[PDB]
Amino acid sequence: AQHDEAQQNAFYQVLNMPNLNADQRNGFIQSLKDDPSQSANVLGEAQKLNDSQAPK
Repeated sequence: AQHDEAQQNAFYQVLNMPNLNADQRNGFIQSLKDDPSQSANVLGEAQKLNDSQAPK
């Protein structure tokens, strides 16, 4: 809101991934928190894991 659009976007996206489970999405959130630089990477990995676990 103040700024950091990529940072907050990545966080919101990782939350809003319904094909992940709790352990996975929380894992990615903690990875994001630890490595704020790696917003794009964490987002990519999370999106890939969500996509691969999609029901179809």
